[PDB]
Amino acid sequence: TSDIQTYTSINKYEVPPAYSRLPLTSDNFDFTPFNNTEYSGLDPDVDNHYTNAIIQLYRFIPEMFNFVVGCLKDENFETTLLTDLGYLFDMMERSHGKICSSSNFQASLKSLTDKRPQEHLEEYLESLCIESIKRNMPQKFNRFLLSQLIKEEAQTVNHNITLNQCFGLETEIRTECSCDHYDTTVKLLPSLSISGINKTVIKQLGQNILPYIEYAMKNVTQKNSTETITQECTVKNLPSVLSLELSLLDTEFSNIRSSKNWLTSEFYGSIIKNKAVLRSTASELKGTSHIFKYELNGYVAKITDNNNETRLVTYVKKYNPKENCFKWLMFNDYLVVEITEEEALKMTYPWKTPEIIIYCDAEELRKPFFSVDTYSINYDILFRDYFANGIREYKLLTHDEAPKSGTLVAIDAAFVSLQSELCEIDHIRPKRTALARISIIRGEEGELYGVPFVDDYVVNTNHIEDYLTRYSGILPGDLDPEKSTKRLVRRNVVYRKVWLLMQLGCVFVGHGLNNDFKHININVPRNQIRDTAIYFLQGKRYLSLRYLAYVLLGMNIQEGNHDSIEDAHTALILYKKYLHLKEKAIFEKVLNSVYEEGRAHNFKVPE
RNA sequence: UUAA
Repeated sequence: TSDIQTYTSINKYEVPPAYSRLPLTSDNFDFTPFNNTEYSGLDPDVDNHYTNAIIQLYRFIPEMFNFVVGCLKDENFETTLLTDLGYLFDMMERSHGKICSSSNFQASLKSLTDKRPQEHLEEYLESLCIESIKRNMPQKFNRFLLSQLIKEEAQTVNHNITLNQCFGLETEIRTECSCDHYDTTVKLLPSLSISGINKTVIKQLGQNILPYIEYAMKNVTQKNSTETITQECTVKNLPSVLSLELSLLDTEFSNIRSSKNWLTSEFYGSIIKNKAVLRSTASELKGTSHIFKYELNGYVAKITDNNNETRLVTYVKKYNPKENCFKWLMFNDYLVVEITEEEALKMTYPWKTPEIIIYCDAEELRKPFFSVDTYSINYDILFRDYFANGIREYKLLTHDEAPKSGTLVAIDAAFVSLQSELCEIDHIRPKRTALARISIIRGEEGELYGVPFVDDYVVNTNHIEDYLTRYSGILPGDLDPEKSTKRLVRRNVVYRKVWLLMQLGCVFVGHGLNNDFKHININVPRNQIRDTAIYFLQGKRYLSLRYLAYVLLGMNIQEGNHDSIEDAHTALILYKKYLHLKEKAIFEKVLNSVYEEGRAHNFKVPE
């Protein structure tokens, strides 16, 4: 419990506590003993054992980070995986340690794998079991993500090419079918797979990682199919970053452990011939034309437990602009601890093998990370309508209603149940719940007060198991064509509406909204929210909303199918009642009125 | 117990 952020043990065989199976989070779980850094970690309550480590590997690429968050200025709804990654990236940067969930992104991943070298998606739709990770499944996802990001990067607004320009490896595929006759394809590949290697020089110059990259960039094999065709692969490109998918054998995997300093912090290299080998900045360059220097930016290692469980962790380097320095971080699921370079590169530990190494251009690893509000954003969907249904007495916004930093308006959202506890395997944990409706009403004092402006039902094609409108207000017609007299729209657009609001600094009021933000998968700052459940709180025993609608003023909002519209309305005018009682000196004089009167009334009065 |  106490010393779990210890990331080393004196025995090469004992796995340090920082690398082992964290306790499940499944209710006010306090994360401060697990992360003292200003860099958030990710909630492990997801379907995928492996993607968590990879997202962290990617968040600290300055060049890919700055792009994925960058495209959030514009409204890119159809490219689900890239803008949801952007919402996640923007989330992690601003939480500054606060726990993050990748739930939204994981839903978009499973969304497109369930849609149809198509064999990539089918294999990656092992979202369902996840021995918790199998061999080469991380590298399979590293390729899948980079591939399906670049495909989506062509469908932006003002279509950009940036990710290809840095993960683009021009692979010449020359298949010598006959003699004096060879066919060649040239494919742009996002990652470089170091896989399936035969008897290979590993001993002489020396035992470092560099030759392994060399073979994967210049090699031609004598195995195919009744022909046994021999085929040529070489890359005429040294891109800004190099995502290496390491995939070896366990025999080859413990020899590499014993060669000390097997990785390389920084390497330099160019292409002299149409082959490619790089030196160790030992200036062994036989000829010279444009030179490139690469430092290691991060990598994802697989941890085999002392109890023989498996997880993935992420080592990362980040440069500081106030002083020339490299800080190295390791990311267990929500365990984030700052460690020294020496321990971050060491591979002598048998329980640790590398799976996805990435190298990055030196001059642009030392490039800063830029917020999305470094740019200026399209806020249009706040003042427009984007409905996917045929088609709620609400009125839309007007440009004189430009929400500024501090606009107090009320929010309430409802969700539905898809999969239950699904537990007792290691107690497995409750996983699935998806949101369906969300309403934001005007709470700025004026002619337009208490008036809703967004009341949007969310599309959902997935299987519903419990609808439960005694608490949700969802008519079963939550599928896109058969609109339940409702304005159904995609999940991505109304996330943007909420995101834009907290991004500029609106103040949200409502009842237990941190729970609501947990389900819409967003993090609002502590000071940008007025929770009536926290204001009228007596240390415990969170009071109802129907009770206080009845016991603090005259409405009776109980026993009706909960209508997100008016529960946000009820929450709005209560935060104003809390304000009249706080401006006067009767705060606790009125606080002790009703939970004293409710204890003799069992906290439930006639409706 | 809000929350659902």
